[PDB]
Amino acid sequence: SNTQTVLPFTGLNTPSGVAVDSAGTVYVTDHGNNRVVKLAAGSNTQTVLPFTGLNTPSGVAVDSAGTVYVTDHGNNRVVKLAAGSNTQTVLPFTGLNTPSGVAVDSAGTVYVTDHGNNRVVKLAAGSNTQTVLPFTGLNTPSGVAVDSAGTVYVTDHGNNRVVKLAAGSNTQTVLPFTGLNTPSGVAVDSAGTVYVTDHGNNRVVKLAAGSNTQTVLPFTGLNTPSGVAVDSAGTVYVTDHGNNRVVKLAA
Repeated sequence: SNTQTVLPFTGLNTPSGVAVDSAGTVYVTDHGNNRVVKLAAGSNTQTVLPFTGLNTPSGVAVDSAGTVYVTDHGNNRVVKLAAGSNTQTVLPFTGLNTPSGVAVDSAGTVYVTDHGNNRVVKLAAGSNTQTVLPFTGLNTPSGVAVDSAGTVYVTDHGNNRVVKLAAGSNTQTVLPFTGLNTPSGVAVDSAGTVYVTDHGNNRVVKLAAGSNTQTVLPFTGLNTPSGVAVDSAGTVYVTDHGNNRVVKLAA
């Protein structure tokens, strides 16, 4: 598609992260209003999730069980919300500073970009052990994503590059993007195609796996886009930070 649609969220203020579950429900961190809102496919009414005490929240992720994870960036913590019970719990990360992106893999392992510490950290389900991923040379990293093979992708926001670590691998590889300006969010679809919000260039770019040539998606009138997500149909969702809106573009 060459024609985006604006999702019927209301009253957003500088939205940051976006995620989408297997049912097409879209979750957005309403960063300027300290809340997380969700929108079911086809609905006009947004639902504010019962998160509590959020402070400039950044990233959001949703796993298979419907658990929602949010980086509480202003409180240097990551919180999650189990469906049904609606009890919020703080994940046992430690030593985070202005964390930004968050992602969850099929194993329930949670990855967070510890933006203030120039590192990426992961926490397995049920554990009190956090692992520092062996990325090197990170400068204010922003977004994080993980594909079905466990490969981790990070937007190295301060170095205008996107980096990835295969599962069990020790050395990162830099993706062949070009002309990136303060990249923000990253997403990866089921075929390994990587989508990056080129935040400083008001555009979203994508890169097929094993391709050396990027493509600019035909979004319209973005201003400093931040978060990006992709669903199983290839629909791309983008938080338009500067315009207080969320837009989507069918494949």
